[PDB]
Amino acid sequence: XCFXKTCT
Ligand SMILES: O=C([O-])C(=O)[O-]
Repeated sequence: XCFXKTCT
């Protein structure tokens, strides 16, 4: 999904 200030 997403993490911190990035999403994948
Ligand atoms: O958890 C995740 O998928 C990431 O940090 O990209």
